[PDB]
Amino acid sequence: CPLMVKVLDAVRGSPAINVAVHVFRKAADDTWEPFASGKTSESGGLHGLTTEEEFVEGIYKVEIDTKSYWKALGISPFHEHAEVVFTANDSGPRRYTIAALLSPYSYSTTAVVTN
Amino acid sequence: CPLMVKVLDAVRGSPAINVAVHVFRKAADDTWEPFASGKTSESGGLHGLTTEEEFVEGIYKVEIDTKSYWKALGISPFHEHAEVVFTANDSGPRRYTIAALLSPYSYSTTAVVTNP
Amino acid sequence: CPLMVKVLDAVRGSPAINVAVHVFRKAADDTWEPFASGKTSESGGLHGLTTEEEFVEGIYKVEIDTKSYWKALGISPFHEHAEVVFTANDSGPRRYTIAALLSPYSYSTTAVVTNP
Amino acid sequence: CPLMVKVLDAVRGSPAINVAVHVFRKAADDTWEPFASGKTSESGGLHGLTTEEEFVEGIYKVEIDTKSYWKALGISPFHEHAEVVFTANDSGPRRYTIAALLSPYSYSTTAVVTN
Repeated sequence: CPLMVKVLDAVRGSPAINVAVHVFRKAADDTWEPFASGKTSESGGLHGLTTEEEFVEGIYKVEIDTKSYWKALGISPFHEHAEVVFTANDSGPRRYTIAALLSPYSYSTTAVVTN
Repeated sequence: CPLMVKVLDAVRGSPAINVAVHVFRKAADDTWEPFASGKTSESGGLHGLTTEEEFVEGIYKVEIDTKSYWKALGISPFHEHAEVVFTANDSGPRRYTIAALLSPYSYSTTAVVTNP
Repeated sequence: CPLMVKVLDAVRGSPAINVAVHVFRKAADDTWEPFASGKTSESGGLHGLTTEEEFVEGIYKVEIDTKSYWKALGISPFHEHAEVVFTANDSGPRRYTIAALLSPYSYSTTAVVTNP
Repeated sequence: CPLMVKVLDAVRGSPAINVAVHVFRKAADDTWEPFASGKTSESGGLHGLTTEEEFVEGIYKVEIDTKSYWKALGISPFHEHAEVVFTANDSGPRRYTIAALLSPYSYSTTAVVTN
């Protein structure tokens, strides 16, 4: 698992469950091509997005559909989605976790890149 | 001043100065049209992006050039940029401040929205 | 103004108004002596805590009353308060702004430090 | 494991390893009594702090010794330590994770409370 995503809810202090996540890779013409997607699990995680084979160096965008998450809970959100855009570089450690902490009018995101 | 951006640096404990910021508005054809841009001042603030007249209803993307910022300071960053995407003004004009706190492998952003 | 505090609310997208803040200074006997306190204004800011004269070298604890804030707004919070502990002025006077962003089960804080 | 602590480094995008963590419980006289402590592991985690038996309702303070962490890495920090102070309440879910994300002049902390 070269790429994993973890999403938490700062209002309830819980995983953010069943949140849609779409990953895209930047194509030669600068457009964003779909690459992987899924919904977070009961633990706020999303595994099995890719394989080492498909996960080549490039620029990637992770879009987390936070607006749908909050609206379904009856809480008015500010963002359309949260976005994380980064270059994957084979020079550093192998595994990337993209963690996001959601509030209705804020979010934070960190990357943990380990071997 | 209906859209402002404030950017802080969590490594140095300072405003993030001379950070490029681009704002785009989603067009009828789902492409991202340029809308406004500028650079943060010595206080980490960016005013003057737009006017109540120009800042119509719409989906806007504020993209903060975090990677150039960290590279200028000599520090290896993870993200290409930090993006904040939101629907604006759909119940009338509001004033938006978008604040972001930057670290090399993390950032946060928040919005403060007031009704004029 | 050598110590200021700014507090934002990440649920409402607004400044956090009327938030109580207490500052303590560590005493020679390792107890926390009261130093200054006040409440955030309509802009989420708190000025006037102290003066360059009174703000001597020392270890300070800034405690922001997040629990009362969330309880007033009708929202169940996790923390008792948010605490920021730091050595101040040990190479001469500096100006400190302590910014905090509040959610019911999370908060962040950052310092901006400038040399006068 | 009723209480776990997870610490990440926002400068390197990695777990914050070998960081000292001390937990205290507020005593009847308002003083802080030691309760548990340890150092984070290679994964930035710290398990086995307490048992359900000792972890009763009360007010707890988690102090994470961030100044020692940064100074050893040659990076000048602002805080003495990061502190998380909260009441444990048996009314909600059982397990508490206290997560902290460290930068030299900032930190964020969240709690994930699950069953």
